[PDB]
Amino acid sequence: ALRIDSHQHFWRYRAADYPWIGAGMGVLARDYLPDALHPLMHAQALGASIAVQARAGRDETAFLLELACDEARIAAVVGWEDLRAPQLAERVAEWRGTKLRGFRHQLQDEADVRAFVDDADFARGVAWLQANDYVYDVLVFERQLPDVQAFCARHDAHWLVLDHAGKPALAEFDRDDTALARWRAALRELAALPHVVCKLSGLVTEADWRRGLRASDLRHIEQCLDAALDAFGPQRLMFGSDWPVCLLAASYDEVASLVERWAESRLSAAERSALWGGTAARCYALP
Ligand SMILES: [Zn+2]
Ligand SMILES: [Zn+2]
Ligand SMILES: [Zn+2]
Ligand SMILES: [Zn+2]
Ligand SMILES: [Zn+2]
Ligand SMILES: [Zn+2]
Ligand SMILES: [Zn+2]
Repeated sequence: ALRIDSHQHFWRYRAADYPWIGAGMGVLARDYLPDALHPLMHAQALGASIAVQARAGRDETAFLLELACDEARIAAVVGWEDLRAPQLAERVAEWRGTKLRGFRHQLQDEADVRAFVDDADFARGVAWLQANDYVYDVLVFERQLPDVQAFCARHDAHWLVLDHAGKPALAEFDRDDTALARWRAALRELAALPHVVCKLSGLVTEADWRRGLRASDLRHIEQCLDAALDAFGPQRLMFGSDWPVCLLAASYDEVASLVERWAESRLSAAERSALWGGTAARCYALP
């Protein structure tokens, strides 16, 4: 019954080091450390979380590992390294045995994602990660999903986790169903690969949070949850809060509640257990 928040961040805030924290995101412009996450998780009966890199650099990985060293309720860390470096194996050696369970690059920020993932040096590193049972978290915008389809097919030796369900363009759902249909087609192409699993996190901030979440936004999010459910199946879905980023749109309790309401209506008891931590535990190999 292990319950896990599979996607959250920590930071000591410095503006220049967090360029993605921009205008209208003032709520994020402060420190978010384990002490602040504690009571949020207790309130939702989540026993542990997985801390994920919030900026590029070895020092982010070192930072998260130090936090994880001292807090039992951080079960794992998804870090950052230069996966193209031939010295990757030797740079990672000091982390073997620790809570480090995977890596993520911010692929969404690359100008040509297809070219990036096909780089020989990059492919070598990802190959090395998989041979050593490291997970890789895939982070892209929905339109970039075709750009990584073949990358995912090739690297089928260990688990790949799709962050935020592929970031459906929820702010565009209002016009018509084109955005849902486009994203859903690409999602299904990735979901057909059995080594790919899906994080149900980060949806409230893909909606137009600036104007404030609306009833329609909740309905649209439910369309995406259903779609992810249909494509991946209940055993490849994991809850994640995306705290503190989620706070742009909703409180930690509202994020959890939204998922729990959907889950209780769609899923069996056993399937809920997988969503709420069983899937995270097995993909990230959590004790
Ligand atoms: Zn506590
Ligand atoms: Zn293996
Ligand atoms: Zn193969
Ligand atoms: Zn609508
Ligand atoms: Zn196909
Ligand atoms: Zn529905
Ligand atoms: Zn995030």
